[PDB]
Amino acid sequence: NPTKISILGRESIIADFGLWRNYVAKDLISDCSSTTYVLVTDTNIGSIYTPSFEEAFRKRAAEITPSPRLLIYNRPPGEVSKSRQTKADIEDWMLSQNPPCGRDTVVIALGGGVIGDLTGFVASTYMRGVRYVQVPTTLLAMVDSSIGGKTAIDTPLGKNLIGAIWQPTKIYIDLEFLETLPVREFINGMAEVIKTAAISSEEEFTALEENAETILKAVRREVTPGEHRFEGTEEILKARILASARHKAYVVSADEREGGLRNLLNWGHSIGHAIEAILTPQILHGECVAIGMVKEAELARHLGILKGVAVSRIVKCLAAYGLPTSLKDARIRKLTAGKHCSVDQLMFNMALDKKNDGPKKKIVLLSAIGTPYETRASVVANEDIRVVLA
Amino acid sequence: NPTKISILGRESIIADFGLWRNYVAKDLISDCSSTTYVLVTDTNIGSIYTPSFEEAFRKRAAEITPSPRLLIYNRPPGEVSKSRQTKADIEDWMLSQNPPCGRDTVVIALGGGVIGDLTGFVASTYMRGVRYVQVPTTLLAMVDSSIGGKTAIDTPLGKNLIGAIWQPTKIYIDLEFLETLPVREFINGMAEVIKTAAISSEEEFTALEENAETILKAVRREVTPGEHRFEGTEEILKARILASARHKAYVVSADEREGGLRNLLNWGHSIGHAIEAILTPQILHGECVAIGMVKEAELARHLGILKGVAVSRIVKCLAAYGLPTSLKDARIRKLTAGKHCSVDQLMFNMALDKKNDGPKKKIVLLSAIGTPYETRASVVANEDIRVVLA
Ligand SMILES: NC(=O)c1ccc[n+]([C@@H]2O[C@H](COP(=O)([O-])OP(=O)(O)OC[C@H]3O[C@@H](n4cnc5c(N)ncnc54)[C@H](O)[C@@H]3O)[C@@H](O)[C@H]2O)c1
Ligand SMILES: NC(=O)c1ccc[n+]([C@@H]2O[C@H](COP(=O)([O-])OP(=O)(O)OC[C@H]3O[C@@H](n4cnc5c(N)ncnc54)[C@H](O)[C@@H]3O)[C@@H](O)[C@H]2O)c1
Ligand SMILES: O=C(O)[C@]1(O)C[C@H](CP(=O)(O)O)[C@@H](O)[C@H](O)C1
Ligand SMILES: O=C(O)[C@]1(O)C[C@H](CP(=O)(O)O)[C@@H](O)[C@H](O)C1
Ligand SMILES: [Cl-]
Ligand SMILES: [Zn+2]
Ligand SMILES: [Zn+2]
Repeated sequence: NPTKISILGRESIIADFGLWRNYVAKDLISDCSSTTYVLVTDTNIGSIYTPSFEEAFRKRAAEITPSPRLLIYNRPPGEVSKSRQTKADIEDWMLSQNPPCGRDTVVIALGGGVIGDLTGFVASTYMRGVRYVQVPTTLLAMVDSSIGGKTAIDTPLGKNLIGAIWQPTKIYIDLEFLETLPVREFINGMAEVIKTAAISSEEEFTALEENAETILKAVRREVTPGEHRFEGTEEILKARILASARHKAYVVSADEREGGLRNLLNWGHSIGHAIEAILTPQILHGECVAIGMVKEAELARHLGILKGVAVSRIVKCLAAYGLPTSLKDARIRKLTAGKHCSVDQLMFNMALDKKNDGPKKKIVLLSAIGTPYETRASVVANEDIRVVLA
Repeated sequence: NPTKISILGRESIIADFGLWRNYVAKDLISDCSSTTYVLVTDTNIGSIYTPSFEEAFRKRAAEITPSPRLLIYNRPPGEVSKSRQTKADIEDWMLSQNPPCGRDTVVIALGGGVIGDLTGFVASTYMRGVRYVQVPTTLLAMVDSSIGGKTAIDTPLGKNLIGAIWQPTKIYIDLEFLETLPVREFINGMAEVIKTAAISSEEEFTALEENAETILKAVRREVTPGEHRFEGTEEILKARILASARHKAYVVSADEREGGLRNLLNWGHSIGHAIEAILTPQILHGECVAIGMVKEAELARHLGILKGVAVSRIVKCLAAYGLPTSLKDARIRKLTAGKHCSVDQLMFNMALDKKNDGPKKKIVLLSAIGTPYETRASVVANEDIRVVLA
């Protein structure tokens, strides 16, 4: 029943329904033995999911002597917490405990990419490094952010500029968390799923095109007492998620510290992050990546690398899931009331892209749905980039 | 003429006289090819040594097209800079350049352990990691801090609580920097040399006992125009330094992330760091380690592990170099005018020691000069520690 996926030579990804309720606590106490467990989550999630876990935990810790402690930290939800200040706050709190959290500490990231990125980075530098596990609660985290070990905080200048590669000891993907995920967040996560399919398999991309309606309806439907939101589409949903997770695992395993191949997971992100730096926190990450994918596909077509028919196909697939495909989208306009991305500000933000080689900007170019132009991001001239943003 | 030492499977340590003047710039441009070099140093050192390097640099960069840039950052000297604030300042400055410093950036740490620790930590998390090289300018850095890859900042609660293991690409040990080192700093560095000898070789320790007078006199002597401070003792000095560097390299190579053997380099540091947290910045690191070594040797004798004659021998060797051997030392008293280390405050600081296993404090115990009790720090009861501090 539990699907296991290996990454970087270790079988650390465990995926199934109900792992949180009756699996994680027990597995932690045995595979990640420690005297101190630190749970980091945000206030939205904390109130919904920590209770049953404290219980399951005490039940399993009782067996052990001396019994391990569980310390909980609740942070403000949203991109605002991915900051230097929040990192320092969690550190100081951990160092303040009695006794202080030491190097045997096991940190638990219970949440989406904001909590995962922040918690992973704290873990990576706490007394120079402690173990942590990821428990993704959003669709975006399950399929992308919780896997791979990249952690980071933002700064006023831009996205993920300070961080570290620090692999989690375990990654628990419990599909049950999606039951309570808001519709906008769920759609936001599909952008990474679509991105992953587009750089790896025409087939998977086709599958996403064919299940759009079915998925979107289950997500927007009103659930009656007793039934589950994804009642008749669990198999479909699980397949789409594991397909994304597996491909990411293969890529991370082949180029952990991004010397080449890993650049591909950044498709749509060169333009997407430049946009996010300006529109956050009103506009989400997946929504910015969606616009970035269309713009980067256009750039590839502009360079004679990608077919125009391919671009239209990417746009319609994104539109089919409710994701924005341009800065002129209606929502973007109202949600970012009083915010505009000028071509120059965007070009400025792109000079901060971590894939850039010195002053040369690098972008992932698709030659076809499921086929990258190269197994790395390519050098593109500023002039060419400007024409696509105009 | 250039002595090379391997560490962690790489020949990265280069030691000789004059490397800074006519070796580093050229070696950087060829072995650490990049468009951006960032030099971090403090104000004391900057004014003395950066000038000739800018020159040597431009001379070697000229050959290259496009020519690489050299950006210089000058920080306030002292333990005060090893802070979160200074780390954020350097990061923001680097991200503010035009164009921004990217992932090809090569950071140069020109200074002692304060600059090395801070710069190494910045490098470790900048865009998730960039290359850096160490150019130790103090005796303590040459023989200890610049080697091994441990980086960190302090917090009000204590020493090196946040940091990372990040190995430098090169380590350049230019003995010429010692010409301008203040006497107190030089003596401060001997504490790490003595510590290294005591955990590895009775012979080396003996050598240190026999050259004390000769070394101390050269260090305190008034140098005439034209002559060098270490005129007739270069061979002696070089041997003592390389002996320390080599042993550290062996240990780091055997246990990089401190799972066991590396604990040994922390001899005198369990009590030494607890003292430093209180007496810094008035009292230096080596001075605190000196007191910590005597206290930890006493603890080992208390546990029936070390001979009393061995303790006296450690005390006399430290005294012979001018290092303090107790909190009652005259200097400590006047320099820390209005500061006292109570047994409880010290015990509190020791609960934050990174070697501790959960609530169990771990200390390195010597069974004899040159012979550790175990190849790791040992668990010691609080009661036993208290009797030695009383
Ligand atoms: N490290 C990586 O590899 C990586 C990969 C992609 C994206 N990211 C980062 O991920 C971040 C975005 O993450 P995200 O979209 O998961 O956002 P998030 O963590 O802020 O979670 C989205 C929202 O949903 C709430 N929520 C979470 N799970 C819920 C659940 N099951 N039920 C109800 N409410 C729930 C949260 O409180 C929050 O408000 C960005 O900062 C982005 O840069 C990082
Ligand atoms: N990372 C490690 O493995 C490690 C190992 C041991 C000690 N340390 C850390 O090292 C730090 C202490 O380092 P330090 O004693 O080198 O101090 P430091 O870097 O502050 O330098 C000491 C002083 O000498 C000046 N100076 C440096 N080189 C000079 C030179 N050649 N000529 C003239 N003036 C010079 C500096 O400006 C400063 O004022 C502590 O913070 C300690 O925790 C870290
Ligand atoms: O390598 C990865 O895992 C990513 O490219 C990492 C990026 C963030 P980065 O560009 O800051 O590395 C993320 O947004 C993307 O979805 C997946
Ligand atoms: O492992 C090391 O290199 C050290 O033990 C590292 C410590 C600092 P740490 O106890 O913070 O690791 C240092 O002071 C000591 O001289 C050498
Ligand atoms: Cl940090
Ligand atoms: Zn992303
Ligand atoms: Zn030390």
